[PDB]
Amino acid sequence: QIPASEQETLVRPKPLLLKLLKSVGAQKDTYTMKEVLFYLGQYIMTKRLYDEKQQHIVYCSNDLLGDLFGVPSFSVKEHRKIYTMIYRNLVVVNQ
Ligand SMILES: CN1C(=O)C(Cc2ccc(Cl)cc2)=C(c2c[nH]c3cc(Cl)ccc23)[C@@]1(O)Cc1ccc(Cl)cc1
Repeated sequence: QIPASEQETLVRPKPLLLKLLKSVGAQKDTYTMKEVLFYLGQYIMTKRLYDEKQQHIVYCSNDLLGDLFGVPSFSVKEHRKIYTMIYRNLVVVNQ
């Protein structure tokens, strides 16, 4: 899974990921990973990216999320893969 310490990592989304988060009502510039995942959840649900037949799949090929993450789809069960994709779109804030 993902260690608790790592969920609490402080991060500053780069401009395009920040715009995506703000488009679903995020207000800040600095987040924990846990908060980033919250707003991605909202984004995904709002843009209706979940596959109808296989609900664990986010089909993001035709969406900005697919451009940022660099994949046509991902499974919500693949946490480490997701954290890897997110990290490419942010800067980690020391301590
Ligand atoms: C379908 N969902 C989940 O499986 C988890 C848990 C999850 C997902 C990805 C990773 Cl890397 C880790 C954990 C969710 C949520 C994640 N955080 C939340 C907070 C609230 Cl308050 C509600 C749902 C969720 C969510 O509800 C929504 C979701 C959030 C982020 C991503 Cl990338 C995909 C889906």
